[PDB]
Amino acid sequence: SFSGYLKLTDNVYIKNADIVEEAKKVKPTVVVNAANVYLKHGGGVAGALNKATNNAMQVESDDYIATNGPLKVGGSCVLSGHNLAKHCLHVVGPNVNKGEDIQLLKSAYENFNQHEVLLAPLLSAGIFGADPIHSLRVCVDTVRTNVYLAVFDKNLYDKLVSSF
Ligand SMILES: NC(=O)[C@H]1CCCn2ccnc21
Repeated sequence: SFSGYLKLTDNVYIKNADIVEEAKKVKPTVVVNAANVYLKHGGGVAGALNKATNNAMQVESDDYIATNGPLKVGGSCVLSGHNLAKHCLHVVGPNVNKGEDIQLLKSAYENFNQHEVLLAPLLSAGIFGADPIHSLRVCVDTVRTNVYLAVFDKNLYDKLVSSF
């Protein structure tokens, strides 16, 4: 099971870890991807998770979009976890760099409540442009299920823990 996590609350845990390496190690029931509405896994967490699947995540995602159309900002879909997890929950947090409404971050985290346990990144953090400290606060105030947050950047992880 999950090892080395700092317990933030009753249900939120955090670790300075590479989410791809973490997923390969734990093989969780659910790994969350920091997805965009088109499921184009080009960079950040999505680019790293997709590269770990040898592009199988992108091939599956393109078929999903061809059938269903784009996701909503704040929405999600459950697809295969490939070699990383049983399932991948692709969650679209607002991208502040695209001028998307930061208020949608709570809706994005609500998707986590449909899964009893998840390995996840901080939604809208990194290349999505939101403040990761704010993302962690929305996570702990929205998610009620057991979430294991992986924060790649050590300096950001320390800042998140020290300011919690
Ligand atoms: N893209 C991210 O935020 C994480 C994803 C796992 C690997 N990794 C390397 C650099 N940063 C990361």
